[PDB]
Amino acid sequence: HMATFVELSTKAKMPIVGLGTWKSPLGKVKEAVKVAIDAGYRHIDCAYVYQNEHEVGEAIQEKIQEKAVKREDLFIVSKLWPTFFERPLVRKAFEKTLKDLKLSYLDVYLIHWPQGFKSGDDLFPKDDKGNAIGGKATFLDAWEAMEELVDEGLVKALGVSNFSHFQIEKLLNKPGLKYKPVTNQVECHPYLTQEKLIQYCHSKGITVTAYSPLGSPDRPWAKPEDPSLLEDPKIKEIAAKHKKTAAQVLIRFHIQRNVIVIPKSVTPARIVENIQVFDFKLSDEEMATILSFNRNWRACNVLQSSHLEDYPFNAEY
Ligand SMILES: NC(=O)c1ccc[n+]([C@@H]2O[C@H](COP(=O)([O-])OP(=O)(O)OC[C@H]3O[C@@H](n4cnc5c(N)ncnc54)[C@H](OP(=O)(O)O)[C@@H]3O)[C@@H](O)[C@H]2O)c1
Ligand SMILES: COc1ccc2c(C(=S)N(C)CC(=O)O)cccc2c1C(F)(F)F
Repeated sequence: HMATFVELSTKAKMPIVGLGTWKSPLGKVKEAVKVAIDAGYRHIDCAYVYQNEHEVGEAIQEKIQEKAVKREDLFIVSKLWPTFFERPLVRKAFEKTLKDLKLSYLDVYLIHWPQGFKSGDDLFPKDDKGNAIGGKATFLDAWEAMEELVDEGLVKALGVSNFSHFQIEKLLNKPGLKYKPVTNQVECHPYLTQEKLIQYCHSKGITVTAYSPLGSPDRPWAKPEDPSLLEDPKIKEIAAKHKKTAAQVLIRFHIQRNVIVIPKSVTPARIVENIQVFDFKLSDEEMATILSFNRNWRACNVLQSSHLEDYPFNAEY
């Protein structure tokens, strides 16, 4: 199935469902991407910190070599991790991502998190204790380096992730800004419906990409008492009606809000199921019901970074 597009401010077309790759093992992610491309996926969400981009790259190159897909029809997103915000490190980190992915360009390159981390060998540099150690460079510094990539044709568009509206304002207000973000990739699902942030982003011509749309049940820190979207009986009730799965309803929820969504799986049958979401529709009542489930609950609150200056989640939205 071909996912529907969401038009970006650049007029590029971003497929509304993509494949997530956080936690996808080296040993499984290459097959996951191959299965996804065969099943009609064109958008793949990647990151340097996921430490699996080289296997994603192998999958894409092989599919292009087998004439299963053309590069112009793929939509590949990656992200700049916050230990690489210093000018020279932006370029080096990008170059490693691009080399690993075996691509000539990225469709979108995101600021992964706004709050900067100390540069050095460690991906997760620690206080003592282990709250995050902050960095010298800020996301505004990083953005300027990222703009170079767009000028040089290495990236078609920039975006942000885990930004509050205040942080988007800071960016949009930056003197000498060359490129505006095309998306804000944030956690979004029926327990964190992001009404105000989505309103704000859309009002600025910025799309929203919903991460952890199934509640990230495989996040390492899940506790059995934590909210569970996939086992929510009211979600299951609405799925059963449609003869669909819970997952499919959780994905379709975003589509109907014109929000891009990136469910992760390495299980072939689930990869295929998760893009089977364009032949049913949730009713207005069903959408209103699911919207009403908001709990302000984050699977990814990253509280160890909450003392850093640009920690995003102290703002209302
Ligand atoms: N920008 C950011 O800061 C950030 C943060 C978090 C996530 N993300 C992105 O968003 C993607 C999605 O979020 P996520 O990985 O946190 O979690 P998710 O997509 O909400 O949930 C993934 C989990 O759901 C399972 N699953 C997938 N399809 C299913 C189905 N149809 N039925 C039952 N279980 C199913 C997967 O199992 P199997 O894989 O075993 O099948 C995996 O355990 C990430 O992979 C990443 O690309 C970005
Ligand atoms: C900005 O801080 C982050 C950001 C991401 C993480 C992750 C990752 S890689 N994810 C939540 C996935 C992602 O950011 O895409 C895992 C553990 C701690 C993190 C932390 C932190 F260590 F603080 F808790």
